[PDB]
Amino acid sequence: SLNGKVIITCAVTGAIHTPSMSPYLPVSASEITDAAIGAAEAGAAVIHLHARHEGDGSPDQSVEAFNPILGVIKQASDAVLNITTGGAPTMSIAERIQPAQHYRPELASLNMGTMNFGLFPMLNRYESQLKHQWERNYLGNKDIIFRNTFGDVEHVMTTLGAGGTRFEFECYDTSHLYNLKHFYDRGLVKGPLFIQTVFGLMGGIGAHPDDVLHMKRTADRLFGQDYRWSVLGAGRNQLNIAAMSAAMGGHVRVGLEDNLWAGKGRLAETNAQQVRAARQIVEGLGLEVATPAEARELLALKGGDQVNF
Amino acid sequence: LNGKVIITCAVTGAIHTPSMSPYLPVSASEITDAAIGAAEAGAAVIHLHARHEGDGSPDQSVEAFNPILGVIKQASDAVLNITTGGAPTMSIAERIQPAQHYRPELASLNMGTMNFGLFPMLNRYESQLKHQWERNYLGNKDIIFRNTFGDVEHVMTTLGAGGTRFEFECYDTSHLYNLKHFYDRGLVKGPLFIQTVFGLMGGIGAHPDDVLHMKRTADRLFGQDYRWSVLGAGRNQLNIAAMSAAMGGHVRVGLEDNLWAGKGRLAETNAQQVRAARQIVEGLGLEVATPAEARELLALKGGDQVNF
Amino acid sequence: LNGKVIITCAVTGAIHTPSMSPYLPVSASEITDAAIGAAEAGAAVIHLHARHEGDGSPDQSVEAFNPILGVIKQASDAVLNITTGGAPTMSIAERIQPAQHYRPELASLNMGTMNFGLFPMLNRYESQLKHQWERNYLGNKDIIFRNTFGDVEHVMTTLGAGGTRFEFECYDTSHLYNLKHFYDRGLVKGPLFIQTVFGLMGGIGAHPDDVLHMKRTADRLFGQDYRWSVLGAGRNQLNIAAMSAAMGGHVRVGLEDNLWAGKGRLAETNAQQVRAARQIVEGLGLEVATPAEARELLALKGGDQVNF
Amino acid sequence: SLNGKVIITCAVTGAIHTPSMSPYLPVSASEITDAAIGAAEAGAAVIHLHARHEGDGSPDQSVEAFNPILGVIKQASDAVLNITTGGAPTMSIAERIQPAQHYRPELASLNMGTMNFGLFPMLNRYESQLKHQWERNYLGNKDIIFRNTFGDVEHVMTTLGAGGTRFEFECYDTSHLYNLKHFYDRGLVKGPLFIQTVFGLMGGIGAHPDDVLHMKRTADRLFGQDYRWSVLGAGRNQLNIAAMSAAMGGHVRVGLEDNLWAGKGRLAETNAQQVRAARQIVEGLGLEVATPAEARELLALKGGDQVNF
Ligand SMILES: CC(=O)SCCNC(=O)CCNC(=O)[C@H](O)C(C)(C)COP(=O)(O)OP(=O)(O)OC[C@H]1O[C@@H](n2cnc3c(N)ncnc32)[C@H](O)[C@@H]1OP(=O)(O)O
Ligand SMILES: CC(=O)SCCNC(=O)CCNC(=O)[C@H](O)C(C)(C)COP(=O)(O)OP(=O)(O)OC[C@H]1O[C@@H](n2cnc3c(N)ncnc32)[C@H](O)[C@@H]1OP(=O)(O)O
Ligand SMILES: CC(=O)SCCNC(=O)CCNC(=O)[C@H](O)C(C)(C)COP(=O)(O)OP(=O)(O)OC[C@H]1O[C@@H](n2cnc3c(N)ncnc32)[C@H](O)[C@@H]1OP(=O)(O)O
Ligand SMILES: CC(=O)SCCNC(=O)CCNC(=O)[C@H](O)C(C)(C)COP(=O)(O)OP(=O)(O)OC[C@H]1O[C@@H](n2cnc3c(N)ncnc32)[C@H](O)[C@@H]1OP(=O)(O)O
Ligand SMILES: [Zn+2]
Ligand SMILES: [Zn+2]
Ligand SMILES: [Zn+2]
Ligand SMILES: [Zn+2]
Repeated sequence: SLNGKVIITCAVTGAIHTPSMSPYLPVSASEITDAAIGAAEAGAAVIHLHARHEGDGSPDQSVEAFNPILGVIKQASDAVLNITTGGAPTMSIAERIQPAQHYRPELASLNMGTMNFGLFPMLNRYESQLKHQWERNYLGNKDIIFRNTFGDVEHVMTTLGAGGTRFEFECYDTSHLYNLKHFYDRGLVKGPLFIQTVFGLMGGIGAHPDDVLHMKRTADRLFGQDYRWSVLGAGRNQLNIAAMSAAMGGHVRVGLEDNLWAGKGRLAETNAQQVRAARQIVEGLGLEVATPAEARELLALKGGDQVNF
Repeated sequence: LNGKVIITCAVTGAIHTPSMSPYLPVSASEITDAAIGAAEAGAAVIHLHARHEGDGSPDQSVEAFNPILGVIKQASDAVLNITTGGAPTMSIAERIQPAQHYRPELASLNMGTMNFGLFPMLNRYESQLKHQWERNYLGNKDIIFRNTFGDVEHVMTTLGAGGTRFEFECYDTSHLYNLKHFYDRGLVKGPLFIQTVFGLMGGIGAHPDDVLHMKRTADRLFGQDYRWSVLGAGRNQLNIAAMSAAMGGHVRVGLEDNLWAGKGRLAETNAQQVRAARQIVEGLGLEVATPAEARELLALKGGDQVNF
Repeated sequence: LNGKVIITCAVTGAIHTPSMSPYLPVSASEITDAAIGAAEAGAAVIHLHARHEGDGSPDQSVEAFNPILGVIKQASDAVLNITTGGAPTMSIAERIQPAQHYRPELASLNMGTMNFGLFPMLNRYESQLKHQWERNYLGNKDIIFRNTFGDVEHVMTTLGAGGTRFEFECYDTSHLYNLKHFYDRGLVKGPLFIQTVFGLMGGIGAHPDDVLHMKRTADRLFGQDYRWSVLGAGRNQLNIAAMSAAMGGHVRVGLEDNLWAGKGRLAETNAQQVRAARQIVEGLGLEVATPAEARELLALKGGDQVNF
Repeated sequence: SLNGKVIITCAVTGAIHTPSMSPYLPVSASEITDAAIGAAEAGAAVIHLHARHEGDGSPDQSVEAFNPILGVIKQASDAVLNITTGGAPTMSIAERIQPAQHYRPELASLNMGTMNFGLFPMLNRYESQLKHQWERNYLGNKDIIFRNTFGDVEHVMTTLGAGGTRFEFECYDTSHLYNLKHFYDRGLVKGPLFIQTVFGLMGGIGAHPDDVLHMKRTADRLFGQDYRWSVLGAGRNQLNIAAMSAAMGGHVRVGLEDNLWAGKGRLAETNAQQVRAARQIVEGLGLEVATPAEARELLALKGGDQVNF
């Protein structure tokens, strides 16, 4: 019965885009919860969550920052809440791990390799618009290392896994799939693996169709039937890559964390706006958007009532 | 024109038979109704076969298109694309006669000789076949769709003289290489309307790797001098259409290629499949090409410079 | 057997003609000398055609192999692989007669109907063609190598009854899918000796992406139940052989497939191409398969259980 | 005339393998120079060089460590000398850059992205054989980050480029090709680009034929005709991947830096042994091994007489 069900994840704000880039980027806790609830009611079964300082909008990966967010969304929606362990790519593991460790979510992101994270491409378009000094230092930083060593990843699996949390394994290139294979063969994570292949980041693999098929092909060969595929296309590749995945039996992620645009010369005003576009592609293919309960079964999650919020 | 997707609708064809679906257009008026509805739903190109109204069998004669082409033209400015293949069991200088006489903007052109397999189609439909010609057709394990190098060279010369440009039908890698041979000799000038056909028994399959392989090969052989369209047979129709739309290509739908809408549900109109492809195209943030935009992308002569 | 590479040598074939090279074996004794030298250089399988000694044209009769098979068998324990294709312009129940009568361990089996293009070969050789049949053959733009689904099913049944296993000749993706159809019906049992042929006009090209595409497709359709061999036409012979050897596959060489040794240099013997492939195989740290190791990898009946 | 010429690089010792793994790993300066000269006389046009402490064989990336190596090889051979800027993957950029900066070689390696570097797979086979404590700490370290940020890479290009040195761009995955494309489009390096795609490392892309074709395909699309392709296959993939490259118009790297084995149950005794095997594949294909002078033309190098040793 779960055949032909597509899971839409909506990543509502993230840590990469900054407030000066768009007035529609959710910053406050109430903006983030409204964006999440609106996206779930449009058909997002999973909400991927970051938090921000309400003062200047900078990334906030503290336990307290999620307190006015998680419980509010849960009361209003049964969507699966996916808490970031990535935060801002400049953060340490000790900092990034605390929210998921405390709240024991059904799902948490797990980044699978250390990589350069380049943001200066966003300086070409946005430098003159930046209003906060932290935005200038952040996007100008040519030395960002998004740290996820083999020791880090093993520690996160062990720590968060004890609380029943399952992972969205974020894979930005082929090597991250091989890294995941290493832990999968050691039995440190069990199937079905929720593998998200991320396309178009500076420091990661590109967004060419060859890149998509290569990651899909590699995942197929390394993990067979024991994984569920999701994709993330950055910027204007968002909907193109979501459609490829939906057409190939995979799942999709949209959201203002990854793309600020709704069309040509047009910024996206809400996260739900992007969920509806993906949903239109899903239903045009003759498929159906998965409910949260259907996502929990496809991904083997512990249930929205087994969390600490 | 950068974000415009041409939807071609093939309304009846010659592979499916009337016993397979009551919605398959057969009579001339059913074909014209199907074509006009598909155009109004957003199909810029209509791909056309004719059939004998008696038993529904393929009819590739000149007169068969007479009550079809003019009727559609009067009601729509869609590009009319006349088959030169017909049923895969037919000859050449005769197969090109409809397009030769009517001088359409577009004609299909199959790029290689291949086996055509339909006897698995017999597995499910054998019970409900009404006409004897359907049983012989589908049970035939010796169908050869003939398109020799000499045949293809003849079509390009003969039909090119009428101002007709071609939709190059490519069912496997060899057909792209066959097209590269003629392209290099200058027998066809760009932009090439290359249609890669997936899922037929006797052709390449419909796996996503098959799609990317044909795309990569076309990119390497023809660069920027071609326009890519896809045809996904049967249940692969919309999946492969979505891949193409997402990769900068164009899409073909229609009851010639797929009789099914969902699970155990037959498609009732061609327009219904056009609407689905259109929903995908627009969900992607793209727009469906008008007939006028298709004519520019494909370098066609105009819907008023034909012989009908 | 894990690091053993089967070298097949195709000593003369039916595509090249005698005016193209004085080293192309024609007479029966030239073919047997070529086969024995290739086996002694390390070729475990010898792939065989016969020719008329009068003008060098293909000869696919039963008697044509009589002074060939027994001579080779007496001098070598190589696996003898008899063509069922002959010249691409030939019929079926007759084409299978040599293999039907002699009941070899191996027979070739072409898996699809395709165009065969040789008129570009005419570009360079037209000046030096001695026999009229060479000019008509190479200039023919209408060659159709016929292998319908019904034809192939007939060969599998008829020749399978003699204990003969097949080398499935696959010239494009569709031929692997065609083979998958018969494999699923149980008409051929593994391990399948699948030979992917690259570089022919009418088939897939010889680009590295073409090689990987055929390999990927075969892996997905047949898994571990097949043995992969490659044939790179002309100048691609050793490049594609090296890719296969490096990827766990097997290699085919021979003057049937390539007349050239280097730049403007004709290959003088089949053994010479076998030695080259062997140098590559051993440079990789692998070993060339003996005939006895080939028989185990391919599940053959034995060189003494034949009718010659 | 340079058509059909294959460049063989021989990497004689490296920094990854350790002395306890094989008694044939060159350690002393005289062992390294003998290995280099023997490999060049077998047909290696380029020698890729690391140095080691003669005491315990640990990696030595000091300027002084190359002093008894470079001049000795140059006097005995006209091979192109390729000095590592990678050193041991635990080293900083300030340390790793000094040899190439001082000696101004024709060629230096340039690693194109930050990555995990996993060596514990080598602990499964070798742990009981290790004789030095530094070997145990090194191979057991699950937290190795091979640092090559965008800022680092730009700095190395600028610094070493002023001395006429050209680069072997070491690419361990698709993202490193995209990283190189970024600098190539900014004009910070000029063609022909010597791009080496590295296969089989833990933390990098694997050694499956699909991985090889993917990297080749991506390089083709991003750089067209303006690059020269070399490959490195780790361990027992060394000769397989060298053959694929040679068959596809690329160049090859062998050496005990990457593979300790000559066959089944047989350690390789010399670097030249591996050069001869690759040469046998090259000549079996009907191609020819490039001379040093031919390598200098294919790679646009400044000449062996324009170095500071
Ligand atoms: C650790 C973690 O949490 S990792 C999370 C993963 N997310 C990320 O890292 C962020 C991903 N996204 C990004 O990095 C940024 O959005 C970027 C850098 C890709 C944005 O790049 P930009 O060049 O500014 O934007 P992009 O090219 O994607 O889209 C804007 C352009 O596309 C156009 N566009 C957008 N949608 C459409 C459409 N549907 N049709 C036509 N044009 C469109 C816009 O009009 C604009 O055109 P312009 O360049 O002429 O003005
Ligand atoms: C030279 C020339 O003339 S070329 C013309 C180009 N076109 C052609 O040649 C014809 C192309 N089409 C065909 O050949 C035929 O449609 C075929 C052979 C592909 C049909 O194959 P079949 O096996 O009969 O059907 P197929 O499996 O593709 O689709 C029907 C099945 O899929 C299911 N299905 C199809 N779409 C959906 C959907 N969106 N959701 C759920 N189920 C679906 C149906 O319910 C049915 O289920 P079943 O397999 O359990 O019966
Ligand atoms: C069903 C059946 O019967 S199937 C049997 C399977 N085999 C076949 O069908 C036949 C396969 N072979 C052929 O068709 C022919 O050999 C052909 C058509 C490929 C030959 O093509 P041609 O264009 O004549 O030759 P090709 O370019 O491949 O090789 C000769 C050229 O390459 C050069 N060349 C070949 N190898 C080398 C080398 N190692 N080094 C340098 N140059 C070389 C030659 O010097 C010559 O140079 P040129 O192109 O400037 O003249
Ligand atoms: C920063 C820089 O400088 S980066 C430089 C790049 N270099 C590197 O990073 C190092 C690359 N290499 C390595 O990492 C290591 O050599 C490793 C981890 C790959 C070695 O892995 P291992 O499993 O120990 O060895 P590997 O599997 O490659 O080869 C050994 C096995 O292959 C077998 N083998 C080797 N060659 C052959 C052959 N030709 N035929 C058959 N078997 C063979 C051996 O007999 C052995 O078999 P066994 O496992 O049954 O004992
Ligand atoms: Zn995130
Ligand atoms: Zn048609
Ligand atoms: Zn043959
Ligand atoms: Zn090195």
